[PDB]
Amino acid sequence: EKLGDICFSLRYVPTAGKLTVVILEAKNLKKMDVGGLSDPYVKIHLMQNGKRLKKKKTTIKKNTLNPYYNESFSFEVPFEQIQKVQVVVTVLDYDKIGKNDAIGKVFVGYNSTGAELRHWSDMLANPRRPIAQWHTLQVEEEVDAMLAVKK
Ligand code: NA
Repeated sequence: EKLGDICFSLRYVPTAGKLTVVILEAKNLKKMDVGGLSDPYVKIHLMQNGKRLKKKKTTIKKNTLNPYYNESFSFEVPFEQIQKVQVVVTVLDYDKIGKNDAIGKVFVGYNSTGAELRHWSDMLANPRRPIAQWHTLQVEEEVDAMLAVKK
């Protein structure tokens, strides 16, 4: 089964050590609600080797598998640290308070691979320019495992 796709932009300003992630939209999200659709929001976790650092989240959209956000989030990551971090993006279905029901997950950073690594590398090769890219969502537990694999 397909979990969905997410589009976000990445921008790095090396002088200021400012990392900006804009959650743009998601599409083809898995239906999570019985009979219904999903109520998606997106968490953005800045991590280091799968260890928590800073956490942010989007607003919640109701009853949609194709949410449009255009919500920006910024993180302070000094130049010397930018190849040590992981930007972890999780789409969840809001259902009840305090309960996390993940639809799918992906991360970018130096220890990511494939199209995730490409997005990260394109960001670094284009300082100060926001680079937008689509990503296929994966199962949370599979992404969590990969966060622990260092290059
Ligand atoms: Na990957």
